[PDB]
Amino acid sequence: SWEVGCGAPVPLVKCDENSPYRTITGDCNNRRSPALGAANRALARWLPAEYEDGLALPFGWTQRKTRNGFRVPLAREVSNKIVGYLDEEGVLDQNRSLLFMQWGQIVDHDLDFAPETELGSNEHSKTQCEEYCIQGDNCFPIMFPKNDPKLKTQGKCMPFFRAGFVCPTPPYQSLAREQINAVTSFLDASLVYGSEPSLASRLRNLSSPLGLMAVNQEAWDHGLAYLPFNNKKPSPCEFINTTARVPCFLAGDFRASEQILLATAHTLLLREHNRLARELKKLNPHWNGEKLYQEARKILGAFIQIITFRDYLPIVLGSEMQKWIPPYQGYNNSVDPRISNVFTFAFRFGHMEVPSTVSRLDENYQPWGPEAELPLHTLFFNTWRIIKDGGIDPLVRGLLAKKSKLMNQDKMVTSELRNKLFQPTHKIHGFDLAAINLQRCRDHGMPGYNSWRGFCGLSQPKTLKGLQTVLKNKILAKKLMDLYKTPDNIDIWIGGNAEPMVERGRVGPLLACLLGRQFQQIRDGDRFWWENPGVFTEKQRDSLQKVSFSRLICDNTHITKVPLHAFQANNYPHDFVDCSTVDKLDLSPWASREN
Ligand code: HEM
Ligand SMILES: *[C@@H]1O[C@H](CO)[C@@H](O[C@@H]2O[C@H](CO)[C@@H](O)[C@H](O)[C@H]2NC(C)=O)[C@H](O)[C@H]1NC(C)=O
Ligand SMILES: *[C@@H]1O[C@H](CO)[C@@H](O)[C@H](O)[C@H]1NC(C)=O
Ligand SMILES: *[C@@H]1O[C@H](CO)[C@@H](O)[C@H](O)[C@H]1NC(C)=O
Ligand SMILES: *[C@@H]1O[C@H](CO)[C@@H](O)[C@H](O)[C@H]1NC(C)=O
Ligand SMILES: [Ca+2]
Repeated sequence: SWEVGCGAPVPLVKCDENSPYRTITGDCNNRRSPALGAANRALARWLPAEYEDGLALPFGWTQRKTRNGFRVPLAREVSNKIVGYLDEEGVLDQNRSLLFMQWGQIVDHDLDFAPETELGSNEHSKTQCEEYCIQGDNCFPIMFPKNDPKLKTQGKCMPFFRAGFVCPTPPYQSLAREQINAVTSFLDASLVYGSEPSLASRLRNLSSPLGLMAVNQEAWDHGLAYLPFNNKKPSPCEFINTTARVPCFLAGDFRASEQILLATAHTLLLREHNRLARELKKLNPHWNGEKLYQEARKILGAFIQIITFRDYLPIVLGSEMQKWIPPYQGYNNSVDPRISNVFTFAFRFGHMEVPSTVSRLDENYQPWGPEAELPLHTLFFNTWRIIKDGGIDPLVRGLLAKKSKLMNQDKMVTSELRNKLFQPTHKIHGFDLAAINLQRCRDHGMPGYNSWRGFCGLSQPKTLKGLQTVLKNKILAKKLMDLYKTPDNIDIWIGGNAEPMVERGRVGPLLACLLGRQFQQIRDGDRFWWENPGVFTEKQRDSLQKVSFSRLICDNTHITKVPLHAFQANNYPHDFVDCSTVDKLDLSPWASREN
């Protein structure tokens, strides 16, 4: 294709690579190519994009237009027929805690965000897309099949706006459309600090030379910090309980208040920041603000990388972990650390892990109050349940002692997300994330299931019998064939997630390959990887090796009983130990001296 590089922002670079700290945007991580892995650039394409028209139109757009000689089925039709289930009994993952699902969503948010069009500044259209369901331009409505009960009750469609794309915003041709990753591709705590200099400074507390992140000024959690409120209008966290008028939180990533356990996880991370900036000052009273903030933020980034790579990834990828992510051998500047477009769909395996309810537990890990257990859908954009209904301790206890949902070929996504999703500005608890993932897959120009099977070196089933054997499920392969007509045409989100899970893992072979390749790249390709010689000292690394999610909980909450392995399914009190017994992070090794 030989051609030069376009880009939405300026590849305006000011590197001068002597500082020991990461930039906010990700620029300057790679010396030879300073934009690589930086926020607000195109997602990487591991395979060329496939659109209806070769350029920008998703499959499904022109109803005459086939993919490989067949019409693509409606995203909501696939949803109802394949992804849906009624019976929440028996659905829980007997060996993953709810926190395993939660960490997944955290790591995701650190790595990719491809926001719907007009990532811009403020107050834009007054949308007819929701109004009349007329497809056009960036409005790509998810239409209901007849028989869809939502037709009786919600009208003809669900709103869906196409994702923004680089060399921008309204019209373009002859290079295929590329979607934007709005956050840093590096696993770098960008969800805590921001990926733009503008949000990064606003989250900081600069009124005191202490290098602290700003905390809520209206509310405290038994003397401990909350995230600042976001004073932006309109607020969906206000929209959900007008009486309570509790806004969303302000965090390094804009989605932090999407559900209460994510806002919870963000609250712990920030707490850890300030706990970190406080300790460094004790050991180095000479150190200035900017210093304390960088060194804390750098320790926090290391904790997220290690928790993700040491604890999470091996229990996602199972026997495939070593295959795609071998033990580390230093920084390789030849590796592309950019998040691919496909990964952004691959990592949506988490949707199948979200159970239908969230609980609050007390000190004895028994139900907290009379409405301890809540249906997940009442907890989208919900921060009042945190501020006015007990702080984060009871929710953190539930993360520890309640379980993730297990993926299940006959019970894929809970109705709490499949039929009751709330999206900002759309006023009801009646959306379907599954249909959204599938409309999005098409929006982003995804190659189909077999192109990805091919990329990963796996067989590419062409018939029903071949697909039944790959899925090890006769009836599911038959439902897919009936909708799709060929396995060439199955959207990657639903084809990857349909494969049975690998041994000791929670995704199948195809996803383990896509996820595995991405993660290995974000580690090997990151100049600031905690274990890269030079980034930390030998003593600091020995100290950082003792971090666990159990110890983070202990330090930043009033919980005194934690399990040693927080991602496994744990029951109180057998698997729970005193906080005192858990390894501490030791900042002694960060002591430095002048005069
Ligand atoms: C109750 C919990 C969750 C809710 C309410 C939720 C909701 C959403 C929504 C509304 C989107 C945007 C869909 C679009 O417009 O295409 C999204 C995308 C996404 N989700 Fe979740 N989700 C949850 C849990 C998870 C989990 C557990 C994971 C991973 C383990 C996950 C990973 C992802 C990723 C990677 C994306 C794409 C981000 C991007 O690149 O744009 N989510 N989710
Ligand atoms: C909106 O939030 C308020 C809390 O601010 C909820 O009202 C509370 O409900 C229980 C009922 O016994 C009481 O303990 C509180 O005193 C109520 N608080 C106030 C300030 O009125 C209310 O349930 C929420 N409403 C909805 C629809 O979600
Ligand atoms: C900033 O830090 C000061 C000094 O410790 C603290 O008292 C104040 O509440 C903080 N302000 C914000 C907005 O976090
Ligand atoms: C629970 O999962 C962990 C990691 O996946 C594994 O090491 C352990 O054996 C599991 N427990 C059981 C009973 O399978
Ligand atoms: C660096 O990555 C490239 C491309 O992925 C690979 O070919 C090469 O073997 C890696 N470097 C080393 C030293 O292994
Ligand atoms: Ca990041």
